[PDB]
Amino acid sequence: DQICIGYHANNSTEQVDTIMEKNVTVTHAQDILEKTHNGKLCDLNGVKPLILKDCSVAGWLLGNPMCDEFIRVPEWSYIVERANPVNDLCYPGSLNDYEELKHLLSRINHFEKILIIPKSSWPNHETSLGVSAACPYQGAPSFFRNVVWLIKKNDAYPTIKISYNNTNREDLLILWGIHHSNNAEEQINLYKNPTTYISVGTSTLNQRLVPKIATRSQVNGQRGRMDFFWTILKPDDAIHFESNGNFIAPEYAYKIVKKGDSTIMKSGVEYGNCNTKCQTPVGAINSSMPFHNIHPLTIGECPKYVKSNKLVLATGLRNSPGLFGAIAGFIEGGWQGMVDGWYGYHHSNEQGSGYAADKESTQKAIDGVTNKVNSIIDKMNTQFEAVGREFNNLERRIENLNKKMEDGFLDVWTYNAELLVLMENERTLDFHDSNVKNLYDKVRLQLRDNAKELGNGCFEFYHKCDNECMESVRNGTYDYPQYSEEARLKRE
Amino acid sequence: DQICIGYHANNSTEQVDTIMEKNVTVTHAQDILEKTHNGKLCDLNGVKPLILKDCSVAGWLLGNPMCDEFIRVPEWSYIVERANPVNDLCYPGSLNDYEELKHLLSRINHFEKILIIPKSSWPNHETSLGVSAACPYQGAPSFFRNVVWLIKKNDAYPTIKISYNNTNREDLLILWGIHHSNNAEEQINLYKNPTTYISVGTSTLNQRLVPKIATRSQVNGQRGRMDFFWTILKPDDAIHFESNGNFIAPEYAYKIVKKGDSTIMKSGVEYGNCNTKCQTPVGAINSSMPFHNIHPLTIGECPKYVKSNKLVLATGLRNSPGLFGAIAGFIEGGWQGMVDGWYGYHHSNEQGSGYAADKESTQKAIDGVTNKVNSIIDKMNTQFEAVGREFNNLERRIENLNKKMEDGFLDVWTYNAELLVLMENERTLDFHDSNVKNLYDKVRLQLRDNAKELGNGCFEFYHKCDNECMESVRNGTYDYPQYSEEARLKRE
Amino acid sequence: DQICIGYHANNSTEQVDTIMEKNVTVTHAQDILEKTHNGKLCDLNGVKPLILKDCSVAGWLLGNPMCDEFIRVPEWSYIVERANPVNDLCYPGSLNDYEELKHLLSRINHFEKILIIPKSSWPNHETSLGVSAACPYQGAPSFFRNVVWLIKKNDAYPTIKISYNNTNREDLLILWGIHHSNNAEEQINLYKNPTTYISVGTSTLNQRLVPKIATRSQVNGQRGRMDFFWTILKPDDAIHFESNGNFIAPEYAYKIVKKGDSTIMKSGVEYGNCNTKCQTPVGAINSSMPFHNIHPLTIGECPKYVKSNKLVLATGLRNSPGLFGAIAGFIEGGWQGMVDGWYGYHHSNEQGSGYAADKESTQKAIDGVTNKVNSIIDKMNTQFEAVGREFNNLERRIENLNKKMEDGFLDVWTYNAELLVLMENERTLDFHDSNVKNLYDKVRLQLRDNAKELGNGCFEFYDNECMESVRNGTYDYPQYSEEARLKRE
Ligand SMILES: *[C@@H]1O[C@H](CO)[C@@H](O[C@@H]2O[C@H](CO)[C@@H](O)[C@H](O)[C@H]2NC(C)=O)[C@H](O)[C@H]1NC(C)=O
Ligand SMILES: *[C@@H]1O[C@H](CO)[C@@H](O)[C@H](O)[C@H]1NC(C)=O
Ligand SMILES: *[C@@H]1O[C@H](CO)[C@@H](O)[C@H](O)[C@H]1NC(C)=O
Ligand SMILES: *[C@@H]1O[C@H](CO)[C@@H](O)[C@H](O)[C@H]1NC(C)=O
Ligand SMILES: *[C@@H]1O[C@H](CO)[C@@H](O)[C@H](O)[C@H]1NC(C)=O
Ligand SMILES: *[C@@H]1O[C@H](CO)[C@@H](O)[C@H](O)[C@H]1NC(C)=O
Ligand SMILES: *[C@@H]1O[C@H](CO)[C@@H](O)[C@H](O)[C@H]1NC(C)=O
Ligand SMILES: *[C@@H]1O[C@H](CO)[C@@H](O)[C@H](O)[C@H]1NC(C)=O
Ligand SMILES: *[C@@H]1O[C@H](CO)[C@@H](O)[C@H](O)[C@H]1NC(C)=O
Repeated sequence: DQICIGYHANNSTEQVDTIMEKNVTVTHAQDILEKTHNGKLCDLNGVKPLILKDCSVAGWLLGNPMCDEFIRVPEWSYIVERANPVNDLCYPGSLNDYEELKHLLSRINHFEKILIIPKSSWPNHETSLGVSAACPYQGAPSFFRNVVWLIKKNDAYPTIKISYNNTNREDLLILWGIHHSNNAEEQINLYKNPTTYISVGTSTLNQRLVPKIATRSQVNGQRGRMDFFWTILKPDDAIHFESNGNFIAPEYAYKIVKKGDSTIMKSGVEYGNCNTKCQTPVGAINSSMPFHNIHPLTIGECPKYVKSNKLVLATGLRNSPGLFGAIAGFIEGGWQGMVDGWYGYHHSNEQGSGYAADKESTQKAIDGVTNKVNSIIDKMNTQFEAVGREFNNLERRIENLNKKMEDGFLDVWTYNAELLVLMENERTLDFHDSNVKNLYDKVRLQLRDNAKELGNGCFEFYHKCDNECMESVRNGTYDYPQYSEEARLKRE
Repeated sequence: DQICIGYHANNSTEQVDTIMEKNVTVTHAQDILEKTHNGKLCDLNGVKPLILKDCSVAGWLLGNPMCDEFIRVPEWSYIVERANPVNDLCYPGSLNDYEELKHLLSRINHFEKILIIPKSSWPNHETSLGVSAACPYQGAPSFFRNVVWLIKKNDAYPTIKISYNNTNREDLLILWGIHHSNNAEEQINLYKNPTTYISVGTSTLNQRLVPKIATRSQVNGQRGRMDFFWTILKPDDAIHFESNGNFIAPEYAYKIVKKGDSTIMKSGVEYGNCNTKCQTPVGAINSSMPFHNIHPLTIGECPKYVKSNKLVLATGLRNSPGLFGAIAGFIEGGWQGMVDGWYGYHHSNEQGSGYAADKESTQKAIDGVTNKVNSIIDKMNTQFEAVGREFNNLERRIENLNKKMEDGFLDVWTYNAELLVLMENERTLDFHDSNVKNLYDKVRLQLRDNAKELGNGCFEFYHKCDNECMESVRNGTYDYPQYSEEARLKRE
Repeated sequence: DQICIGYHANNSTEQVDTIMEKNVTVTHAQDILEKTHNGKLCDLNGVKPLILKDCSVAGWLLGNPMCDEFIRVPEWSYIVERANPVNDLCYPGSLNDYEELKHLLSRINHFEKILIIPKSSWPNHETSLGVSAACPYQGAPSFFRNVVWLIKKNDAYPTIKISYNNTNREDLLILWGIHHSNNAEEQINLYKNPTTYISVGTSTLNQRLVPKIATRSQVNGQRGRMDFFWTILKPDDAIHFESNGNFIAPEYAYKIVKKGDSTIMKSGVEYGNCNTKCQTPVGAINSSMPFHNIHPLTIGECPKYVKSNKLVLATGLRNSPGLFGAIAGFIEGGWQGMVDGWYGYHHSNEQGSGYAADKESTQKAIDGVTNKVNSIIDKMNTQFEAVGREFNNLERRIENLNKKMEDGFLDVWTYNAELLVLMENERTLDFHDSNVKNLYDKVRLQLRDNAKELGNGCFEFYDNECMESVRNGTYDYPQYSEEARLKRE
């Protein structure tokens, strides 16, 4: 007639790691690293992204003739751009502050293209000969669709003086440019006047552009360049243009109608006719898990990115095939027969045997391990969220600074995650070692010298303990005096 | 007849948090988070700040006629500037490298405005007509007080050639400007010479300014603009000016007399006629706590900023209404009667009863807990300290980079603060748990079978233990031989 | 007639720190901080550094005469620049995007200087009169040697139109310059043409340069300025020059042969004809230690920089001059006569008295301790590595951002390293305490009433073979129980 203290054991093969030991099999565990993605680009909460295909942001905004799919773009969630889009700036040149404009586009979800300066507004200039083979459309030379390349009419280029007032309540993105000719003859053939200028002015802008007539290398079949510029015209402000040649005048402008969360994603992955709440350049994430290792740059409701390969929290006890010396100590193994709890008793009397779990000790441990898991997840709610930022060829130091800043915070938070899991896993296992010892000691305090301590977690009753007597030991109501006289005689 | 082992209990309602349990009431606790401020701006160690009111740094340095309170500024501890100062640049334009100049002002505590080029030095130019209604002073057109707007004299603007040599043995801040006229008629009306230039040359500076005569929008009633520029003239270096129009000559220069710790604070709160050692834009801090959650940007000897709402370190033990089985284990509760220490004894004999504390074990716990608290404070002595950095409209990428860097370190150090407190509170509670068990076991080894283990932390003496016998147990000097026979006789 | 439970003690003076206690003397400990360097500049994995001596990068690239001739410079592991090079630009001026060029050079391991434009290509201009006293060689006026200062010939400076095509298939670094004259007379005496320009054009460059003739302060005895510019000519691309005066024309250019990890180190300590895998400006480091405190800026496979002055991990026991009550508890002191392991027994019996160690208990402690130390060595490899980034006087906001960022990451990883050692040192000392206690209880349950629990860690039994058997885990309680009742009273 004996009663024993024991703990749970199942067929689990899951393994966690600690600072002192690796690959420790446990009865229950919780993974906290999501590792899978659908490998496709999807809608973000029902909103389809804007995929520019092989068109760049500059080609879409300036109106590259090969980017005509994007003339009435619907509202977008994020913008997908291939790393090297081919339909960018058909006529060679540049877009000034292109990276700063992309930063502004990252906070915009929708444009509304509006005609600001019609071609009927240039009666004494030619509007149809600003066309080049570098910008082909359907076999014929064309040009950017949103701006107009003005050239001389009747061998004369009168000084232009035009102003547009943003009578709209929304901010206006306006683009214009200057044409760099190649020689003194081409300058005359296109704009009679030899020495030319462009003056652009607003409340804030005070810009004067002068063409650089020099010999340059051939790009896209053209030795000339076209430098473009942009500005944000505030409501009830006006832009004032003055030029006597080489003026690439605005025709359409973009009304910033929707501002919100967006990003310019560099990706060649395909749209998969799907929806998601979390999107990465490599694919979309579908998980309730607190961490992921897919990609640092994410958008939407996303888990926090880490560089880990495995991250599993220990929630149960060390499974059987010790700071407190109970689990894998004087109790050498767990019981597969005890299924209703983590800790409990095995009784053996003449009426039979059976397993019984101590619900109070088990529920206290369940509440503790649940609070620890919940505490660790909430402690990582505020992590570093990497953002995409673009820099040019002469901004390498700043680009390198942005790389080390985002990578440095990643290694810091990756280390914080793996070390907190490593440390708290050791604590969780030793927390189970306590509750078993405290359960063994609680039974030991109740039985006293009425039973014998075998040393394996079992108590050999000196008296006779039936099923009701067995339950009273588990109850906490074992009556020592009721059986003291029989135990006294049983000794020798 | 009986001696017991127990622990302290009091009326404290202070609560600490652990990883496995929150809102744990403890006997003693130390708050380490300051959450209060006086809500006013004060002097820093007896030095009053420079409060520019509605004037900007540009308006103060250039000499906006509406900023005449600051023509002689005393040495300041920090600079206070409202978010959107009204006065600023009375005549529309810009101050080149404005944010870079504000970065140099943050390392400067005092200027000495000195007159470097008098209006006497301009014999063949008009020095008293360069005024505008955009810069009114007591109902009459005026201009920036530190520069002179030179215009033509006798319908002639001879080419200016002037040089100033820094003989003041300290660095000198010099400001000058260029005026952008609106048309060829206004250009001639003010300067006669139609094509103008400004050449500024030092040992490192080689600048050429040319007016941009164009059509702009009206700002402060003026369609013209005025672009200002600055340099730091090192001692024994000379600045060379040359211009034939549109030149805004320096009159007064700022002499850097004292350099030290300062900051350009952005706040709308008012001066409170107070002194402090720590100042934030929302208020001043008078505290000895190691942490605060007032504002990230502080100046002076300050606590370390965290984003925590509560940060309480557990110093005592779980208060009564663990890993080791003592506190809230076989010892059910604490003793409100023990007030001399954390752990001790309760004796009950024929002479009477009494509460006594174990000085040795209590002092050992006090020293460890005190060293712990001091260790947690010391490891946070080197934290990230945010600094104010300004950026213009075309530095959004870097400004966003700066915000993410400073916010990322705040989240990292906040995480370290709450997690270290969360983990060490758990350890502190088990530390008290073990010390009670180690004290109960120490008496257990002394008495052996001379007393009966009650199981609740009390020992029922088989023999008679008087007041000095009870003291021998607390001393650790209990003579088991002297009473072996009586205890054996009392056992039947 | 007794066997006892005890732990190791020795003569160790090594100290560790915990959060609750400082200067704790331990039996065994492992230092994990490197604090020594050779104080020399050495080769990195067999490759000698490029030491520019008293010369700047710009002086070497442009061809300062007082600088070394720097011909056929071999492949370098890293570049060494004095903090304030005394040569730099002999003729006063500037080099556009100098810091961005040095960033590019930090990612380049070999240059090959090639002659791109011969002086034979200037028939109508003077190619030998562009010298100044500000650029002296042999006490005679000279100039930068990778660039030519073209001067008028026969009171004439005809407009120049020249092009060079990059046929090499490696990227090319080309430098040109402009002279800012002092007075209109000087302009004519040197170039005749009064209004001058320089036009430079490539596939990506569209530059126009007009001289600024003005009065300046004199530097190196010259009031004129020589402003230099650079570009990277991609393969099968051409650079096109056009100027009617004030043109400092390219003569030699630098071909990018190898692009790899390198750095511009700001050091003045001497080359020591040594080899290392880790170099700092103060000296080189040879160490397997996971941390170092020599200098933040390092090149090669290096330990991780921390601002700590001491970092010692506790691998052994609290030495005799806890959460569990064994060490410094009911066992008051350790055994110096016990040299075989951390835990074990001392026996007193018929055959003699003997100290023996429990190898199974010690090995479990050794295995866990080494696993902890190795787990602390790792999880530290992915730290922050500081890079040298340069900024000019009007980029001070960004320089402060860079400095605060690099110092912030150092302070974070310093806090992480010290707090990890403090916390795990304490857990180690308690791990030993539990190990001893569990050993004491393993024999306690075994012997039962066949021995008396003395309370000092010793058991008073009521032979060598039996003594070893209890240490094995075997004991026949029936075989030895009877004498005990008689031995009692
Ligand atoms: C663009 O048009 C608006 C609206 O006409 C001008 O803003 C003011 O609007 C009021 C309407 O009552 C007019 O009476 C004012 O004459 C206009 N402007 C003021 C005081 O600024 C606006 O100025 C025009 N914008 C520009 C740059 O010319
Ligand atoms: C473990 O047992 C469950 C049934 O209780 C079974 O569904 C599962 O397949 C088993 N898992 C393994 C790894 O054997
Ligand atoms: C732990 O398990 C993984 C496979 O699950 C194995 O690759 C690794 O070698 C194991 N490490 C140890 C220390 O057992
Ligand atoms: C055990 O506990 C239940 C209530 O939880 C009680 O009804 C029952 O009488 C107890 N039985 C014994 C043998 O103590
Ligand atoms: C708790 O006891 C202390 C001791 O006097 C006293 O200062 C305090 O007011 C008491 N608090 C309450 C709620 O009784
Ligand atoms: C802890 O105490 C605070 C203050 O009374 C209370 O707001 C909060 O609900 C409590 N939290 C828990 C888990 O009981
Ligand atoms: C300024 O004055 C000192 C002495 O009068 C002189 O040595 C120095 O050259 C002057 N500085 C310049 C740039 O001329
Ligand atoms: C620890 O020991 C060293 C060497 O004896 C000594 O320099 C140092 O002051 C000690 N630290 C403390 C806190 O006593
Ligand atoms: C350089 O030479 C190659 C070979 O003829 C030619 O293809 C290339 O176009 C040339 N580069 C330029 C810019 O002309």
